Parts: sequence; structure tokens; C-alpha cells
Amino acid sequence: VNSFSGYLKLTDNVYIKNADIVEEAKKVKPTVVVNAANVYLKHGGGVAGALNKATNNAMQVESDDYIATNGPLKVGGSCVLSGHNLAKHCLHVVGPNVNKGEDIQLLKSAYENFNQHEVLLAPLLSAGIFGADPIHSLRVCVDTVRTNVYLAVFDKNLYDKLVSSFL
Ligand SMILES: CCc1c[nH]c2ncnc(NCC(C)(C)CC(F)(F)F)c12
Ligand SMILES: [Cl-]
Repeated sequence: VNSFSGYLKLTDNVYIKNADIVEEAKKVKPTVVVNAANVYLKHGGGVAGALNKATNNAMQVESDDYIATNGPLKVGGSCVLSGHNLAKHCLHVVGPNVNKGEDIQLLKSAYENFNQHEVLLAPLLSAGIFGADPIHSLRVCVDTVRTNVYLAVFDKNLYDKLVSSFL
């Protein structure tokens, strides 16, 4: 039993809700919140900009030190950093950004990072400003993630379409 509330169950392990991931993280304080990161951990907009803003830019400060030490992530890769005031940990995961021309096949690799964590609060990878089809991203999530994932979909219209079109 966990503290996530109001989710619709899609499969044995995948759950979904119309929610602002920022507000959801603040309420649940999950062990892991997933960020829709880029390789430079520059948290400018989309989910990343919103999460960082909620940390009062502490996520960005920590991220800049991470990059200065380690260099950029790989597309499809991830790193674990602090969750600040939102969660114990933040798993920064880089899905491909279609608006940069990146290979959509890397979306599966991106979701594989979730399997290293038993329970996660997450957005749909590569959706929103990353330019992928959110319906496809959900299909890849369900077919790749085996651990327990609670998906937050900000857009109510999109949430309804995701549920109504789910196979
Ligand atoms: C600023 C963005 C954002 C803040 N809080 C969030 N929580 C969840 N998902 C988010 N964005 C991903 C979507 C849901 C695919 C974006 C889209 F497609 F609907 F426009 C956000
Ligand atoms: Cl977005």
C-alpha cells in the first residue's frame, strides 16, 4: 500500500492521473520523482522548468555542479540527484527530443531507467515540448517499465484522450 490517490489503473504496474506533477510531488513526497531532463540538465521549461521552479532553483544549482563534474548525460540515460522539497530523489531521465531530431527508438531505453526504482512518480517521457506522441509514449511505458509507475498528465484533455485510447 502506498499514498498515491485518485489514479486509474492501466495494467498490473502502471497507473495514471490528471495532475500537475509539481503539486502531486509536494503532496505525496514520493521516494522518486522523474524529471523530463535534457543532457545538459538545463531545466528551462516543460516539466523540468516547473520542477526546478518549485525547488527555488536548487535543482538547477545541483545540476550545474553535476554537469561540471560528469559532463552531459546520454539521450536515453539518467542520473539520480536530490529530490529537494519535492521527493527524496529526482531521477533525471533524458527522452529523445523530436524537435531536435533524436531517434524515437531511444524512448524505450529512457523508460528502462525506471526499472531501477521500485516506485516512481513520473511524466510521460518525450511528451509535451519534447515533441513525441504522448499515446506512443504511454505504450512504450507500459511495455517497458516493470516497476510501479504513477503517471501524472497535466493536460486534462490529453489525460482523457490517453485513457480513452488505451489498449
Ligand atoms: C510545464 C509542463 C508540466 C508541468 N507539470 C507537469 N506535470 C506533468 N506533465 C507535464 N508535462 C508533460 C505533458 C503532460 C505531456 C505536457 C502536455 F503535452 F500536455 F502539454 C507538466
Ligand atoms: Cl511539457
